[PDB]
Amino acid sequence: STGSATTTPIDSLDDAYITPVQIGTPAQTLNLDFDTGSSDLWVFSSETTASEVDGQTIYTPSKSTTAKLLSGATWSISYGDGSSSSGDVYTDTVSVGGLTVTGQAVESAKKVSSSFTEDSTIDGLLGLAFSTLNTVSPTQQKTFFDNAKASLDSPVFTADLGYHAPGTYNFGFIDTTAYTGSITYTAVSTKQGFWEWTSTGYAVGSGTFKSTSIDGIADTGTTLLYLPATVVSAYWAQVSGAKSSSSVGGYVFPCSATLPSFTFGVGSARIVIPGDYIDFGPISTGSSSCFGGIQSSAGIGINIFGDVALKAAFVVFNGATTPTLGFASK
Ligand SMILES: Cc1c(C=O)c(-c2nnc3c4c(C[n+]5cc6c(C)n(C)c(C)c6c(Cl)n5)n(C)c(C)c4cnn23)c(C)n1C
Repeated sequence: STGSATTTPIDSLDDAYITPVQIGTPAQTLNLDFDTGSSDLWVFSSETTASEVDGQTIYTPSKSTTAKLLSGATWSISYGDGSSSSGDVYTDTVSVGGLTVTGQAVESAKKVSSSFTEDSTIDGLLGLAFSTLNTVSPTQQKTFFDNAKASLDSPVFTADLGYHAPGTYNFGFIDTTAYTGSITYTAVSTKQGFWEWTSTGYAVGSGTFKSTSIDGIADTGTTLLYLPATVVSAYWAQVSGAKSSSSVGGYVFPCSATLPSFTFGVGSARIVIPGDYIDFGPISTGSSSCFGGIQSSAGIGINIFGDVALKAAFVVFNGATTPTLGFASK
């Protein structure tokens, strides 16, 4: 089997991407944030504290003839931005782009933190990291991909995120029309539950490539690119007026700037992020100071190849017995 679904930016800055997912019988379609940095499929629901729902579409398990309460199971998660959610668990039929999993754990939120409430466009998350990170207790549950894998034509999914435009998540096949050149595959460590890999270096603009190992995670849930402070300083030093602002929370730059590109290495291959992918717009409405899309990972404890990086590539998440990642230009 295969599946193919379009993923759409939630706003004009590509702050996140939503992908429609069918849950239950008859189907209830919710728009989920596909997140290769976590492993829970959770949704706003008829159980979510009413004051914490503000415009999201909810899953109502009592209206699904295939929903079954997973007795005694609870979940609770907290994300890298400090947001969180928790609740109980059903199993139900879940379909993505024509690919169906029966008996998928659907984690129903009873509580969500303010950033979830305040974002009406995201109805939940669909985790695509390794199932070892799943938070369901006392019996850990499998991701949608893990459940689907054995049925897929090939045990892979691909992320093809757009810059200020829709893109595609495919399951079970590699669309050879979706990229240029070849796909370069690179080793993955699953020891922390992530799609963790080692980039071979970077360049800023038309500058020379610096060969240096950068260990980090391919994380579709993360908006920005988080790299070591040395690398990030070298990038922003090429932008007149750019500075790190403690009050704002990162590097900012004059909105009048023309940003240089940023290149990262995948083996001997190179992925070029155009400068405009690095512009996240005014820090507050009407400001002439703009927020940068490349930020320091100092304090995070891990480097994160988030959407800024991934949207410059066609990315293969290869879930073979030994997982690997593939990157192609496009
Ligand atoms: C260690 C880490 C992260 C790891 O991932 C991270 C991060 N970066 N984007 C996101 C996340 C997103 C994506 N996301 C970002 C958004 C931004 C920047 N803005 C203005 C809006 C309105 C957003 C929405 Cl609705 N959604 N979502 C939905 C969740 C649950 C995230 C959790 N963390 N996160 C940050 C800021 N940090 C420090």
